[PDB]
Amino acid sequence: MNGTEGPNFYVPFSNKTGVVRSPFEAPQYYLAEPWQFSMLAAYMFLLIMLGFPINFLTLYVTVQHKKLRTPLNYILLNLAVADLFMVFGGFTTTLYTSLHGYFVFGPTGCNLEGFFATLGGEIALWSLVVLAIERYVVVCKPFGENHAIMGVAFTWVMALACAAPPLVGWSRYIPEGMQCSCGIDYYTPHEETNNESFVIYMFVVHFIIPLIVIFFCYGQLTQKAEKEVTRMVIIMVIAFLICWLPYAGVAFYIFTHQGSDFGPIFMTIPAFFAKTSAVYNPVIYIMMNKQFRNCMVTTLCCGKN
Amino acid sequence: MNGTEGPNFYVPFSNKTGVVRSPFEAPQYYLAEPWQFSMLAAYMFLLIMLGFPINFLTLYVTVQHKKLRTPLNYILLNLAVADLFMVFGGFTTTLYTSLHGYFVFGPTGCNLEGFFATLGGEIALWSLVVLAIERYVVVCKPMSNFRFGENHAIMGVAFTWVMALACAAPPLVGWSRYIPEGMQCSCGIDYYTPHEETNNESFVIYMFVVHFIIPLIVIFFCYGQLVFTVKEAAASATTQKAEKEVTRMVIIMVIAFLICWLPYAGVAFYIFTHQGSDFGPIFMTIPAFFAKTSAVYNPVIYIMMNKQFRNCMVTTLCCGKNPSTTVSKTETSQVAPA
Ligand SMILES: *[C@@H]1O[C@H](CO)[C@@H](O[C@@H]2O[C@H](CO)[C@@H](O[C@@H]3O[C@H](CO)[C@@H](O)[C@H](O)[C@@H]3O)[C@H](O)[C@H]2NC(C)=O)[C@H](O)[C@H]1NC(C)=O
Ligand SMILES: *[C@@H]1O[C@H](CO)[C@@H](O[C@@H]2O[C@H](CO)[C@@H](O)[C@H](O)[C@H]2NC(C)=O)[C@H](O)[C@H]1NC(C)=O
Ligand SMILES: *[C@@H]1O[C@H](CO)[C@@H](O[C@@H]2O[C@H](CO)[C@@H](O)[C@H](O)[C@H]2NC(C)=O)[C@H](O)[C@H]1NC(C)=O
Ligand SMILES: *[C@@H]1O[C@H](CO)[C@@H](O[C@@H]2O[C@H](CO)[C@@H](O)[C@H](O)[C@H]2NC(C)=O)[C@H](O)[C@H]1NC(C)=O
Ligand SMILES: *C/C=C(C)/C=C\C=C(C)\C=C\C1=C(C)CCCC1(C)C
Ligand SMILES: *C/C=C(C)/C=C\C=C(C)\C=C\C1=C(C)CCCC1(C)C
Ligand SMILES: [Hg+2]
Ligand SMILES: [Hg+2]
Ligand SMILES: [Hg+2]
Ligand SMILES: [Hg+2]
Ligand SMILES: [Hg+2]
Ligand SMILES: [Hg+2]
Ligand SMILES: [Zn+2]
Ligand SMILES: [Zn+2]
Ligand SMILES: [Zn+2]
Ligand SMILES: [Zn+2]
Repeated sequence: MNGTEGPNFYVPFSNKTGVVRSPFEAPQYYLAEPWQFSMLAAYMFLLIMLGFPINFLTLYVTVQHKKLRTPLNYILLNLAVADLFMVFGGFTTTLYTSLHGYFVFGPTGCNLEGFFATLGGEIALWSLVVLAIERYVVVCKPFGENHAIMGVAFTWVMALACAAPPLVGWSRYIPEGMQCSCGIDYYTPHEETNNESFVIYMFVVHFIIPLIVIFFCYGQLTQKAEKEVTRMVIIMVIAFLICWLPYAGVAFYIFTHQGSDFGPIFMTIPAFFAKTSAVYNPVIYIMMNKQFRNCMVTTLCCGKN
Repeated sequence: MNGTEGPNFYVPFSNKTGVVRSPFEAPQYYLAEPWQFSMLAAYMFLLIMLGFPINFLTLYVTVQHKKLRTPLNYILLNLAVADLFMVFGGFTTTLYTSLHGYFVFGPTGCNLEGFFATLGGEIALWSLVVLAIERYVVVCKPMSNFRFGENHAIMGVAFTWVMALACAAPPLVGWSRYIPEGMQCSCGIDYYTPHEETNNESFVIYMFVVHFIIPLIVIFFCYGQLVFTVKEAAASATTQKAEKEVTRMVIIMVIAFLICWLPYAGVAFYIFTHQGSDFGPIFMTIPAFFAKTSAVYNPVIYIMMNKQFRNCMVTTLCCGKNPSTTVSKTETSQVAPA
């Protein structure tokens, strides 16, 4: 076998050498060297020490600033809060997992690792949706503390309809690559949870569609200021595709070819790269939005414009 | 002329267009697009956001935990401060400079930016020598009965500061000088102009000899000695392999150092030789700026390879509890000598 399956895992390595051990009981240092694991744990340490200040600052500013209540400001606060969950709920476990070369925290840790990452990306994928329409309405012209809170609520509803099932009984979060990150069970059919039907679902209801919607809405496209809130949204959407296509693409190749001879590094890259999703959004924000950039500076200098 | 030489600078651009302008009076947008200056400003902003906490937590942890006092634990508190000094002393001035397209605060803004980047780079280099030594005295069977105390640790720290100031202070006093580099938002040692009357051709030879080759010779010869025992393998104050974990670490900090300062040192030596030659702004911006990650990686390695210190910041961050010999002044921090 080009792989080693367990009742709850799947290590991309042949146990013909009788060296493959569970990602839950012993380090996976027989997959890659101990330097690449501490390298991952360093990356995770950085993502943590940036994802926190940057998302929380963002959170503290829109909350602190009285005149910061645009749907954009709402969606961007959302991401800042989802990015914080990613960081504490998820990044916490993935940091300590790498520091041990396996899931020391057990499955509760694998679930923590995957739920917040999927919730993370899905809230982004869904908030990018709540934004695309707003731009078909304030630019293609067919809001506020009213409707933005429904889009913001809706993003959690939808994201949760994706990150929540593998926790209860539809699909399962399972260690990927160097067995340090967890994601949807693309690897096995597992008749018991038919993650074969969940992947066909997640890929359509939480990937394909949400995207085509962000597309035709875009294809079907103060009065001069909306061009920069647009160019931002456009950019936000593009940066998301860069985090998730490398992943989602790799994730699908595997779902269809369940059994191939791929290695651990194969999915470790698109998967660990994708975690910048927790930090990248609030950077585009300062960059192309004179309103926030200035208001953030005011939160820092305590008044000196 | 391939470059406009001023009494204070050297813009790597040609003024046969009159488009060049003093990096102390106007933005250097003519040297390259505005968005590139925006990326430097973003980049510096992200470094200041990381270098601060990472370095400050590293700092706050060592002080609070009363038994975290080995030469290593010491020499690494030194780096958190030097890095914080970079973050505030230099980095604050490098981000304002990028945001505005030139050195608005002028020559002192160039001095603070260049001084604290050199000071921090050298606080680093020399600390690697006090540590490369520390390693020897412990691993390759040295002395006869000796063991390091806190006292020895402070002398190495005091030494690194004198050796870093010995390199960074002169350009503020008249020996060589801090001049803007690349896109003109970073400041370093003058390798560009002869300026025979501040002794430029002189200092650069001194700095590269005394503040680069030598410490590297020593650090490399010590590492050559620590092959008698600790070859290359190492697979926290617990047993025999507690030192092998420190040595393997101290041996990584040297590799990181290289990757960080070689590019800069390399492209900087090129210039000193090929002065007046045709190079662009971008040329030096990259090594220079990448090198600025120097204010951030040391504690990253520390809290990654030191099982004792890590659990210690995890103890600090978790208010005292935590769900390896206990040294954090949190968890039976009582003495255990003899
Ligand atoms: C991969 O194939 C090897 C065959 O070489 C399997 O080896 C077996 O590994 C399990 C744990 O993965 C061992 O069980 C445990 O043994 C220890 C003592 O060594 C005991 O304390 C535990 O309670 C448990 O019984 C088993 O001894 C070992 N047997 C062999 C062949 O050495 C291995 O299970 C396979 N890995 C997987 C799970 O895919
Ligand atoms: C082990 O991995 C190899 C390589 O991915 C698999 O071989 C391929 O199998 C597909 C059919 O699913 C063929 O179309 C390819 O031509 C094969 N490639 C080769 C081997 O040249 C193989 O099926 C895998 N073994 C298992 C466990 O199914
Ligand atoms: C490049 O050549 C131009 C050609 O004049 C210089 O421009 C003059 O600079 C002085 C001093 O800053 C100004 O007072 C003049 O107004 C400029 N001349 C004009 C109006 O064209 C420029 O200084 C040279 N580049 C540098 C700064 O070295
Ligand atoms: C202007 O720049 C040119 C090119 O960068 C300098 O000319 C160099 O002269 C050497 C002499 O050995 C030639 O071999 C090179 O081809 C030239 N450039 C290089 C190093 O590639 C010239 O000296 C500069 N002019 C001044 C004096 O500033
Ligand atoms: C680092 C941990 C990771 C990447 C775990 C899980 C990720 C997912 C379940 C992602 C799902 C998707 C998202 C977030 C956006 C594009 C579509 C998708 C299904 C690949
Ligand atoms: C971002 C600003 C910078 C990097 C300014 C100045 C840097 C130096 C003077 C560096 C000197 C050196 C160090 C720190 C270590 C290797 C040798 C060296 C001379 C290149
Ligand atoms: Hg749109
Ligand atoms: Hg990205
Ligand atoms: Hg404001
Ligand atoms: Hg050494
Ligand atoms: Hg570096
Ligand atoms: Hg500790
Ligand atoms: Zn099962
Ligand atoms: Zn299938
Ligand atoms: Zn010369
Ligand atoms: Zn640990």
